[PDB]
Amino acid sequence: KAAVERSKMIDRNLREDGEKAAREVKLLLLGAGESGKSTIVKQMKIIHEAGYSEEECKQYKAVVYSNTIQSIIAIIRAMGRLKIDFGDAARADDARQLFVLAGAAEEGFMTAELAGVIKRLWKDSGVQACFNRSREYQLNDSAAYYLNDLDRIAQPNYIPTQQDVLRTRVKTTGIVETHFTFKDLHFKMFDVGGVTAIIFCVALSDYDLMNRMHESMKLFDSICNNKWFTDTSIILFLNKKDLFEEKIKKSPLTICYPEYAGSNTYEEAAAYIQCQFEDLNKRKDTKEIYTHFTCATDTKNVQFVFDAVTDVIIKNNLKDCGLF
Ligand SMILES: Nc1nc2c(ncn2[C@@H]2O[C@H](COP(=O)(O)OP(=O)(O)O)[C@@H](O)[C@H]2O)c(=O)[nH]1
Ligand SMILES: [Mg+2]
Repeated sequence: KAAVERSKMIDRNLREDGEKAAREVKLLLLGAGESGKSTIVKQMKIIHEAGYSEEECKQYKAVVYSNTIQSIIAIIRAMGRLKIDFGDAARADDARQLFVLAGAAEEGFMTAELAGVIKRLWKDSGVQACFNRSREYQLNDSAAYYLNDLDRIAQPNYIPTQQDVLRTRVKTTGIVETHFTFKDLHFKMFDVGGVTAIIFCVALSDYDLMNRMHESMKLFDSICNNKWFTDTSIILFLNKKDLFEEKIKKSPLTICYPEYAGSNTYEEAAAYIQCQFEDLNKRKDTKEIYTHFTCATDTKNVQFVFDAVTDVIIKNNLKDCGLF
């Protein structure tokens, strides 16, 4: 039906070489910090261009190291604040050596010695107990990913994989613009860090950490209901569904929504959140919100969701997309 929709247009006929003209789509990426905006951008390069070559991935190695060192130090420092002891008291020396090694370098690095110290600390029961209470302090979301894969990351000849790259946390400053072609549509994607359609990202896992989820709702409320976006397709990405899935097992939605009375399961809890956001639409009869549960780090899921998102654009906004 999208193909049929496109086929009705007659504007290329008005241009001398219309069949060679580029139909443009301006896409804005919005959402609170750390909600996954920049990961969506990487997935576009991976899916619609080449993405990350081994040479490109090599440039992210010290970032992978930096992220790994920050995660462990965060957990170790939290133990102090939360009064949690080491499972085996021999680790207290490793905790100190962690600070000695990190305190003597300027940027991320990895040595056999450092790798040894981190692996022993990570495997400790008191450290694991502190990890399981991460909702109480600031800890990188990719902490377990890198930490559990230390052995591979620690090898002298390590070359970061695409997943290693997608998992990195690199704060964005300034507005970042990316161009890619999908289904013959020329997308100009803006990651407003620091309009045909808008993709609003939400970190579902921020619910049990004003409350973060509520601040995200506040931002979506204003964005979604803004007059400038009256003719823009509003897409909602309820992201980090993989992390939310593991969290909802032991953490209750009531921490975020006290009035929530449904069962504390993935199905009911996720459904509740979607309804909370879509209900902010003050024009439920004139505007439709397009919601997708995503895992921005999963290339396959993002390719699927973006395919669906593109069909909505073709069916809803093609007439407002110019030829260049
Ligand atoms: N597990 C998991 N991590 C994610 C997901 N989306 C993003 N991340 C990670 O969360 C962090 C922040 O994402 P990022 O794209 O930097 O957020 P931004 O601040 O919105 O640009 C990065 O370490 C990502 O790798 C997701 O769906 N699942
Ligand atoms: Mg970013």
